Amino acid sequence: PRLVGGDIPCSGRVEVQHGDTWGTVCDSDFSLEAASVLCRELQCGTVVSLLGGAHFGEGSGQIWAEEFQCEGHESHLSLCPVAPRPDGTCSHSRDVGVVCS
Repeated sequence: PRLVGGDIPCSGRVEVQHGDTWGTVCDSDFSLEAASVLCRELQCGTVVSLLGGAHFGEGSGQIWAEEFQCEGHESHLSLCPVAPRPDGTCSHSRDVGVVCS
């Protein structure tokens, strides 16, 4: 994963790679536990905050169609169980962001 658009490396819009392309994550779909896994995986410590409403700017391109249903203690987002997001797609106006400690 990566965080993009922050003034420091450990804050920004969440983007996660699938194959050759990157996808953003809808703020209806991303829990504090998934954020905690992301912050750990990036060596940023722990989630302080989720930020909604394209706080760091909206992304472009794909938006993840599955939710990362993390328990919390996974070392990588890739080890979290996955599930479909609710009925429909989101706009990039809803891309989620994080501030890690």
